[PDB]
Amino acid sequence: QSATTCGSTNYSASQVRAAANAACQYYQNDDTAGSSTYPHTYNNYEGFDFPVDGPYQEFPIKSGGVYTGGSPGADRVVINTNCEYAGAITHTGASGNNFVGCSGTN
Repeated sequence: QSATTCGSTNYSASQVRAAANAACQYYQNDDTAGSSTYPHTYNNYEGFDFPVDGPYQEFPIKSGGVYTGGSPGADRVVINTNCEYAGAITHTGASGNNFVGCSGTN
């Protein structure tokens, strides 16, 4: 949600909304405006927790900027296929694998 916290790496309602309004208007508008596989559709394999319905779209965040490192990165924000922010995920204490949820997610 607005003012989302990914373990230690906090994100303002401004950060959440910046990266979200970005893929919202860059995922399926009439372009990609991303690296390659970010923005992109949410995989399927090892489907993590997110309310609403889906499909979803990922966007790996950063501590002040959208369109940054996607694997490595850890910290990511993920929206629904319109504009509804589903929630954020992060490799904060994953050992480069085990993803945990952000802002009340697990």
